[PDB]
Amino acid sequence: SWEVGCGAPVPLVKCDENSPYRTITGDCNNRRSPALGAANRALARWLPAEYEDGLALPFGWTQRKTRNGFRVPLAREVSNKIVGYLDEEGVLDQNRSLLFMQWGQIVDHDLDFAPETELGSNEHSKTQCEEYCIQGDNCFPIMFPKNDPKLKTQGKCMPFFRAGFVCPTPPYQSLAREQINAVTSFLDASLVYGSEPSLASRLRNLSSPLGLMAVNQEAWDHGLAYLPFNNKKPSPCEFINTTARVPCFLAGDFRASEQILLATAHTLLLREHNRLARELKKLNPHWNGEKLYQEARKILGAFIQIITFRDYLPIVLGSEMQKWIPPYQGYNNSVDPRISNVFTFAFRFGHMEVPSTVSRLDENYQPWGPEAELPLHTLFFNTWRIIKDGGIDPLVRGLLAKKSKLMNQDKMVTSELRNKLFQPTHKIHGFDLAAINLQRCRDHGMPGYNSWRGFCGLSQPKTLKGLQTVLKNKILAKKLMDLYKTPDNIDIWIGGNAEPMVERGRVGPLLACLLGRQFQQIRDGDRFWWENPGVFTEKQRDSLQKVSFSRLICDNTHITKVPLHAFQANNYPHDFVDCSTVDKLDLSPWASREN
Ligand code: HEM
Ligand SMILES: *[C@@H]1O[C@H](CO)[C@@H](O[C@@H]2O[C@H](CO)[C@@H](O)[C@H](O)[C@H]2NC(C)=O)[C@H](O)[C@H]1NC(C)=O
Ligand SMILES: *[C@@H]1O[C@H](CO)[C@@H](O)[C@H](O)[C@H]1NC(C)=O
Ligand SMILES: *[C@@H]1O[C@H](CO)[C@@H](O)[C@H](O)[C@H]1NC(C)=O
Ligand SMILES: *[C@@H]1O[C@H](CO)[C@@H](O)[C@H](O)[C@H]1NC(C)=O
Ligand SMILES: [Ca+2]
Repeated sequence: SWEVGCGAPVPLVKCDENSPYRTITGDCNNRRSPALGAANRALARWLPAEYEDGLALPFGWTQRKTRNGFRVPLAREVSNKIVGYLDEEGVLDQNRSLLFMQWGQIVDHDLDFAPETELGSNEHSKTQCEEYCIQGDNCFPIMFPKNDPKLKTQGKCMPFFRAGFVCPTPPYQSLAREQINAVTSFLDASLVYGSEPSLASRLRNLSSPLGLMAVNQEAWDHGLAYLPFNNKKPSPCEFINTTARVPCFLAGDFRASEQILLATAHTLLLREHNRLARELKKLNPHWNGEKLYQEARKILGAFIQIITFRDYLPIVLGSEMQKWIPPYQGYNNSVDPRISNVFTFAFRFGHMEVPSTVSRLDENYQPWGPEAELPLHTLFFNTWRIIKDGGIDPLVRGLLAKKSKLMNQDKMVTSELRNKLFQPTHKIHGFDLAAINLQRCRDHGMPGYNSWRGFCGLSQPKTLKGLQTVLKNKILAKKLMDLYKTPDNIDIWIGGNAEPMVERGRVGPLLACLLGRQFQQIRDGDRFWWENPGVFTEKQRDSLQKVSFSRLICDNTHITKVPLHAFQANNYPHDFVDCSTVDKLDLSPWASREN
C-alpha cells in the first residue's frame, strides 16, 4: 500500500490556496501535496538508505561489520591518501572567476541544510565526544589513522555529531533514518529572507513601512548598508579575534558568516532588496510595507533563479546541460521539487574549487595594502576584516578578478579546508572538511558509487582496470582500490568528484546527472518559477531577463568597472567595462495600474 504518515514535527499550516506569493516555509507551493518542498521535512530518498543495520547505524560504526565483505577505510585516511596535496602553484582555473565558487555556495545554502543533532547547550555529551572520542548515540568521531601528524598534535580524533532526523530526533522510530532539510527546496532566496516565520520576522525592519529589511547599526560601508550583527552567544566571529569582538552577521541562513566571501555575497543581496523596495515605493507610494517586501522578495527570487539557470548551470554542466535540463515548457504539478539526500553530497563538488587565498583589491584592481592576500583559514567566521579593513568593495573586486581553484585528480581539496578548518563548538583551526564529507555520507546512509552510476545509466566498474578506464587515471584508481577494495564501496562524494570533467563543464558524468536532475525538478516543480505564465507579466519578464551579476555589483558597491560575464575568468582591464555599459533593471513595469 502507501502512507505519508510519519513526520509530524509541525510546521503544519493552513494553505491560502492561491495568494500572490510564496510562504516563507515553502508550504503551499504544490496544491495537491502542500508539504512538498517545505522546510523542516525529510530530504527525499532517490534510492533507499544503506545503513550497517538496515535502519540507522552508519557503515564504519561497528569494527567487525564489513561493507560487501571489506572494512570501510577511515575517512581521514581517504582524506590523507587521495584528497590532499602540498603545492598550490598551477592549481587555479583559467576560465572561472572566484565568483563561480562563491555563487555555488550561495545557491547551495538556498537549497539544503541538514543541521546536527543539537541536544541543546549545557551538555556533557559534547565533552564526552570531543574530550574522549568515545563513539555512542550521536557522537560518531573521525578517528585519526596511525601515521597521521594530527595524532601528535591534536589528539585521537576530530569530533563529529550525527545529523538530526525526522519524527523524533532523540530516540528514533522504525523504518530507515531520514535526515532533515531545514531550508526550502525552492530556489527562492530563502538564504536572504529565511525559511521560518520567526527568523523571517527578525530580518524585517518593521518600524518604517517601506517593506525594507533590518540593516546594521554600528557599521557603515562608505554610505552603504551592512547586514545586522547576530544576537546569540557564544559567537565564533568574536572567538577568532577576541580583541576586535565583531560578531557574526544575521541572515536567512544559519551559516552566513562561515567565510568572509559568503558574508560578502549576503551583503550584495540585502542591499539589492532595499534598493528594490525604496524604488518600488517611489513608483507606488500607495503600496504598504508588506506589499513592498513581497514584491522586492519576488524580484530577488527571480534574480537568483535567472543568474543560476542562465549563467551558472551552463558552465557547471557544460555539454550535459541540455541533456538533463531541457528547455522549460511550464509548471508540472506532479514534479517532486524536494531536494534529495544525494544532492546534498553531489553539490559538495564546490569544496574542490575553493582556492587557498583571498585578496582585497583597490580601484585600479591592484593589491589593497601590504597584507592584501590572506590564507583562507584566517577568514573562517571573520566579520571584522570587513569592518576594519575597508568594507566589501576590496573583496568583491577579488571575486571578479581572481580565479576559482580547478578540480584536479592530484590536488582535490586545499589544506586550508582539509587540515585547518574551524568548527564553532571547538577551539582550533585543525579540522578536515574532506573527512567530514566522507563521514557525513555514511551518517546519511548513502548508497556507494556503483548504485549511483546505475541510477544514472552509467557503467558500474568492478575491477582495478574498469575503474582506471572510468576515472582515466591509473594511480588514482589504484589508491581508491587500495583503500576501498571494491568500487561498490567508494563513498559518493569522492567517487563523483574523482571523475574527469565533461566538455565545457566543471563536473564529471555522474555529478552532472545527479545535479542536472535535481535542478530540473526544482524549476519544473515550482509554481512560483519566474517563467511560469502569470507569475510576472510579459513586460516584467522582459525587464528581468536584462539583470546581470555585473549590474547588481554596480548598484550595490562603489565599483564602476565590472566585466560583462562575471563568472568566467576576467583580467583587468581588457575584460572590464564602465558600469554605464551595463543594462540597468527597468522597474517601470511594476507601476500599479489600479484606477
Ligand atoms: C570557504 C568555502 C567553504 C567552506 C568553509 C565550506 C564549509 C562547509 C561546512 C563546514 C559544511 C558542513 C559539513 C558537514 O558537517 O557535513 C559544508 C556543507 C556543504 N557545502 Fe560547503 N563550504 C565551502 C564552499 C562550498 C561551495 C563553493 C559549495 C558548492 C558550490 C558548497 C556546498 C555545500 C553543500 C551542498 C553542503 C551540505 C549542506 C547541507 O547540510 O545540506 N560548499 N560546507
Ligand atoms: C528601519 O528603517 C528606518 C527608516 O530608515 C530606520 O529608522 C531610523 O533609525 C535611525 C536611528 O537613529 C534614525 O535615522 C531614525 O531614528 C530613523 N530614520 C528614519 C528615516 O525614519 C532604522 O534604522 C531601521 N531599523 C533597523 C533595525 O535597521
Ligand atoms: C570561457 O567560458 C565562456 C562561457 O561563456 C566561453 O564562451 C569561452 O569560450 C571561454 N573562454 C575561454 C578563454 O576559453
Ligand atoms: C584582531 O583585530 C585587530 C583590530 O581590531 C587587529 O589589529 C589584529 O591584528 C587582529 N588579530 C587577529 C588574530 O585577527
Ligand atoms: C509531469 O511529470 C510526470 C512524471 O515525470 C509525467 O508522467 C507527466 O506526464 C507530467 N505531466 C504532464 C501534465 O505532462
Ligand atoms: Ca530555498
